Order: sequence, then C-alpha cells, then structure tokens
Amino acid sequence: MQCALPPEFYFYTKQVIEFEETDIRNLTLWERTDERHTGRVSNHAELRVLSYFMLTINWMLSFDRDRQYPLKWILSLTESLTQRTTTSESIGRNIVKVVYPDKPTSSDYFQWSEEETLEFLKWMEKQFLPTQTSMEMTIDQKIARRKLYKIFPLDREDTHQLTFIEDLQERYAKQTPFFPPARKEAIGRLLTHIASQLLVDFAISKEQLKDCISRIKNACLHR
DNA sequence: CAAGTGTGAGGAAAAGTAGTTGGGTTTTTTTTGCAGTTGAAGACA
Repeated sequence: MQCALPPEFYFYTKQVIEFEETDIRNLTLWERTDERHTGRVSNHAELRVLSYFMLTINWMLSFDRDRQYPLKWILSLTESLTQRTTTSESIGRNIVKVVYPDKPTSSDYFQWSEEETLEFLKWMEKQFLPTQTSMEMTIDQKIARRKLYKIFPLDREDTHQLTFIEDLQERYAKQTPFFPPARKEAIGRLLTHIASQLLVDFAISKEQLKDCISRIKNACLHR
C-alpha cells in the first residue's frame, strides 16, 4: 500500500520470503548482540523484509516474460507516485524528512509543494506550541517577549484534504488503465524511489541498505 | 569471495566559568548702627 501496492506483490515478496527468507519462516527479532562493537550481522528482520521487497519488485518486473506488467505501466506508477498530499501520512514523512539528514528530502524542503508548505505551518502552530512553557531573565524580559508575540497576534491575524485510503484509492485508479533498454531504465528509476521511501523512514546507510541488499543477493543463489 | 575478534574516539549539552566592562557609593584613609575703646600723630613746655 505504501505505493505501487501491486496486490500481487504482497504474495510475490511473501513467497520469496517463503523461499530463502529464513527457510520460509517469519523473521524473528535478532539476538542480544552482547558485544559492544555492534557488528552489522544484519539480522534485523525488517531490514531484510524491505530488501526482499525491493528485490522482488525488479526480479518480478525484470522477468515478467509473459509481459503481465506493461512497458508504459511501470513509469505510470512512478509518475502518479510523484509525491502528493497525504491524509496525514505524507505530511508526516515530510516532517521526518525535515531532520535535514543526507539531503534526500532536503530539497523537498526547498520544493515543498505549496500547501504541503501550508499544512506544515499548521502542524508547527499546533505541535511546537509546547516548544517551551525566561525564568530569571527579570520578569521584564518575559513581559517584553509577551508584547512581541502580542504585536504579532498572528494565528489568523473537501474538511478539505483527504485521508490515507482515499489517496491510496485514487492513485490506484490513476493507474487504472492496466488492461528493451528503456524499461530497464524505468525499472531502475522506480527502485531508486522506493529505496528513497523505505530508506527514509529508516537508518538508511546509502550503502548498508545496499550492503543489506548485497547480503541476501548472495544468500539467494544457493539453489 | 567471505565471516568473524580486538578495539578509541567523536560527539552532545546545561550549566558553569571565562574575559571584558562598566557601574558604584562606600569607603577613610556686598556697610548696613551702635558706643565705646586702644593705639596712633602731632603738638606743646
């Protein structure tokens, strides 16, 4: 559902997981890495789930001999994907993007699709209200501060935006027209995007993620 | 191509502390009336 919720891809990736993903067994949380150097044993189950997820997509889309997934179909999904508001979720992912990290969302900062800009300032006026409460900077200082905020009344000197499954539905429809070198390029293009998404919620390692990817790649070819 | 021991530093923050200054009393070490009086210069016998 996260994106190209290809209903079939749930069972695809569940199957490869079925496959060599811990001898077709639900990944359990790794162990009590007692040692202090915390090596990348890479046993964090999810990290591998996302890896199988990614792999599945391109393997699945990189050998859909029957041509079940049309050339022009793959980019359409990536297309429709091209960001968009979020019945709360995508707005959230913007808020996480804004921890100014490795610059994958930094520019989103820059762009920040109009309103996204607006509902952002809304969430700032509500949820960094706690912000704080100076005590011991002479009462006078406090008064001054109040006055300043004063002379800045501000805060106002379809309910419009939509929910999660609404957005999900509507891009599922935005692709609803379903029934060589370029597609390979498109596939790579799409995979980078998900790499962005899944990686962005998590500790990424614009390499480790990759390292993780590499790992099971190796794991797999022992058929 | 690959997994596995051993292990040093980089990093964060509130409060404190630094440096520089200034402030700061405290401190500490013009005549305008009266009547008289003395001393005075000058004269004299």
